[PDB]
Amino acid sequence: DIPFDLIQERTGVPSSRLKVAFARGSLRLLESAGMQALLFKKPLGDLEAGTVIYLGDETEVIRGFPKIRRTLLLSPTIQEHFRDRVAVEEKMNGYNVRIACLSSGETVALTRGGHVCPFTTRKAQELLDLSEFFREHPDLVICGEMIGRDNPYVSQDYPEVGPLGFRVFDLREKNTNRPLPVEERRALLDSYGLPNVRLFGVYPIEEAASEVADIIRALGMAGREGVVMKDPSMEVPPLKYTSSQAHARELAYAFSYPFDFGRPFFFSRVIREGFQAYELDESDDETRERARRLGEAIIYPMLERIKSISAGEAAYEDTVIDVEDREAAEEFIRHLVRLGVSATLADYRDGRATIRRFYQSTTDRINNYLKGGLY
Amino acid sequence: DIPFDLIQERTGVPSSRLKVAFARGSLRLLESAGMQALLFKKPLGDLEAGTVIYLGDETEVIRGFPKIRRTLLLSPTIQEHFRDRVAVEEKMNGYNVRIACLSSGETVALTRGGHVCPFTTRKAQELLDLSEFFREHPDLVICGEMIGRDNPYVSQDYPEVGPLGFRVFDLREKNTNRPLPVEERRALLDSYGLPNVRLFGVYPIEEAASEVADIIRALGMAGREGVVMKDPSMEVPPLKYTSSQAHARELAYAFSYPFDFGRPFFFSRVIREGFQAYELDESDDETRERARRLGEAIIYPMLERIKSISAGEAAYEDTVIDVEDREAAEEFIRHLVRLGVSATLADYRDGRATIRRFYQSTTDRINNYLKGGLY
Ligand SMILES: [Mg+2]
Ligand SMILES: [Mg+2]
Repeated sequence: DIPFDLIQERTGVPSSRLKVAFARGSLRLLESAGMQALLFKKPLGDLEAGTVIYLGDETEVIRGFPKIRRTLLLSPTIQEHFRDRVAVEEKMNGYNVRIACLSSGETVALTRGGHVCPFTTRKAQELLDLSEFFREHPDLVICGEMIGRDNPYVSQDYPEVGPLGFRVFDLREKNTNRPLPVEERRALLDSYGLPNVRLFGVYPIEEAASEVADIIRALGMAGREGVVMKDPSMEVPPLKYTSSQAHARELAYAFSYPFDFGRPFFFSRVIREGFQAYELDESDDETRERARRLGEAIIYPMLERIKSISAGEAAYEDTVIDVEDREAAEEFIRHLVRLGVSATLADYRDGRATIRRFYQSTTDRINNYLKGGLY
Repeated sequence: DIPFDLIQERTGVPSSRLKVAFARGSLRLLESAGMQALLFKKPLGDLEAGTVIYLGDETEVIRGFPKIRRTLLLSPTIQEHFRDRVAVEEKMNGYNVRIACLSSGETVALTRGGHVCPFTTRKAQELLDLSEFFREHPDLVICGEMIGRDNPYVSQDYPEVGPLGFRVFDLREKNTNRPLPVEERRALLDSYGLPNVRLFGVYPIEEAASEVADIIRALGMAGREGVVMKDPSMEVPPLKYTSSQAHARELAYAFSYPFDFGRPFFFSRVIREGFQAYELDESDDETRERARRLGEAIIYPMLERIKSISAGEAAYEDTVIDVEDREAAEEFIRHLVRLGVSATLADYRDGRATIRRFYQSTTDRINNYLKGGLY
């Protein structure tokens, strides 16, 4: 049975609360070299969502990666939130991964919710040389973004990393979740040959907003996602800020499968565009480009989707990935399915699996309308 | 004390459900003017929202005006829904009004929620010659749209009525809400000199969709809202279908006050544009213009509004109405306030009242962000 009291001492969450939690968002699972793990789907006390506790020779709390706050404006918000200096890292468009070495010496890659992903743990070890780092720092958790075209979760091609890559943006302690300061983190990771996310600079607080404005303009025309701004000593939480092109990219994806996104969502992205227009557009022409960009990002993917379904095609997206074998592919599919993803293996050859994700809500509703169903 | 058994008799809603709704709402008021009356805020069995029961010498149920289903497509939806023929009336963009002569001999104009609007009651009597009609038809309710640029509730310029006018789109029986057949209704109104909404035609179903498609193209290029489609004998309920220019107008208004509407207002309207692009756009030039209209309708009001609040202005909306005197104006404000509207008389000159609506939600949230508050 579950050692609630032990968990209570390691988490600061009273055993009573943890039994309340078990009614719903606290799940026991068998995970890693035959070990028993408690996964927190919801925050609870200081424990972030996706926190996972491994019940090994010793008990290890792999804390959830904390939510990062968003700002819609650079000024006065940056000066209002930070103090003295701001570190500005690239926000990579991928999926969040925590890599930890457990007490058993087994290495684990956790998705945001706390599940071990068979695809990700394998690509982590294939792509990263982790052995020396974990021998010297076993109680540090490597927090990074898994990115690439051949990414089964969020596919964006970052040609300077290859078809699939990884970039580290945090080192956090087991149990406490305490982050290393920015510059020390980057240097440490360098000395062990691990890859850091791009850092644009560390700027004096009075110059930071205008520096980010330039950076964002640059990222925008390259189609990169945006920026994460950080207190160099991590005593003040980070802020994220994204580019107009990132918003159009998300909105176009969303209006390609309009009924699979929990309605807004949508309003959230458009509001970003309003405040950004207010702050960053330096001519009417620029605002009219922004308008056009937004209109087409919404209309055309929708139009094509409806056209496509009209012609008999179900809504789906394919991603081709590396797998160990067809069995590994299938195991990954099961993992996606239990996450609530409608997925199947659509093709397989060698170690290349075509993962097909279905968007049935969009297929159903657009079909029903096409057949005379009423709004 | 409320005669629930009598209301059950006259509405078919069980006593129990009435008492329970009264325990929430379902609300009790005095109107016209030593009459006690019952206002149904929500639907309840066959009774529509905005139903009002007048407890006078006769017990009269002024039924709420029914919701009208919307369609996103002309084909095959019209012929899946209707039977044999389709009457196609212009959809007017104003506000919905029910005019009834009560058993007491008093004439009353109800807005959609069931409230007597003192402004509207006076304007209807000035605009319309009702007395011969109601003397011969005391139990018919006149259902229409009050339209025009100088509107107290929703303003759009309709040249054919001047600053403000009225168009009848339904005659419905007290108590039963039974509507007269379309063509009979139209002739009846003509013979008493009452003004009908435009009726473009009555078409066989096989031709109805391409006919509407042309009407809509005409209404769009003319800035009109759209169309309400109807079974001539009203055996099947009506469908409403709106133009692209209507959607732009709606979105532009909404995004002038983004945090007071929705979140959609946005998703609902945008989706209309997708299907309409698919069915009606003849060329990619048309879809391109559609996307431009959409994006501008979104970005520009939002930008203008952020600018305006950034410069110290609160978010508000002014409309000018022709009133009898300052007293009439001041009466209309009191009415708005007791419905929970944040309104004031911003100005009065020579029979013209400037009615100012405040939107604190938009003001406060845009202000929060502007002062460096976090999303
Ligand atoms: Mg992301
Ligand atoms: Mg309307």
